[PDB]
Amino acid sequence: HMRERYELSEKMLSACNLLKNTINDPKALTSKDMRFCLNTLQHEWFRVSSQKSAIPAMVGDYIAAFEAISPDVLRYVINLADGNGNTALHYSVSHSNFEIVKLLLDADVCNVDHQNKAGYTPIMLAALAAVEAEKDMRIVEELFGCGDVNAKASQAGQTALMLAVSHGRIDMVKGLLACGADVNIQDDEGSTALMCASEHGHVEIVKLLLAQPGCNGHLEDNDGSTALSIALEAGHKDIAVLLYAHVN
Repeated sequence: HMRERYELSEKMLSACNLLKNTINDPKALTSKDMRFCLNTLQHEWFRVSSQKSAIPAMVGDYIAAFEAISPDVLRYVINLADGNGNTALHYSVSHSNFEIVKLLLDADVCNVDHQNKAGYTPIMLAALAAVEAEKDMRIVEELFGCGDVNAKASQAGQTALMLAVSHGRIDMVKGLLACGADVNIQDDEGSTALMCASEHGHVEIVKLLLAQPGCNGHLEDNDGSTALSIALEAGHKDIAVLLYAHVN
């Protein structure tokens, strides 16, 4: 015999059925008694979906049960943000639970561009998540193609590309670039990805960024320095030489 479905609790079921009849009534949603219902939804949803040991089969059975109740209900519950502004997407990306990440994307209702209170999008978090297999990297690529890869974080104005380059992650950089990441975006300090790669001596990353059409190696940070300036100050000569040739 094959596996057994995970069912919604009777409490969760009526919480969802109540939301179904109420979702399109702003006097009801914003009422105090309705918050008791929304808290129940939120509590059990994050329980099953946003823990390191969240079971993908359980998240899949929950997703499908929400759909069957209503697509409005599915949309509402998937996009719940906790007190930190974190959705299930944020959490399952950051915990490297990529099977769950795919289940969420396949529902086609996620707001992939929502930034938590710390200022980070799911794409940004993906650039920092561990990826141990090619199948997981494909799921991360699919996430990049769903949302805005060029969004700027609240902290320091950093993009996903800058975070990837900052930890020397060639795999992420290639994926981001393939999904139309803009290499010329500057952070609050005026720095680009190319300048970051140039400071840390990531030669291969520098080549990947210089190869992108429209790469502007003449840009300066707020101290007036270029990528070339920065490479030379850090003692990375081979990069400095590359930078000179491809800007001139």
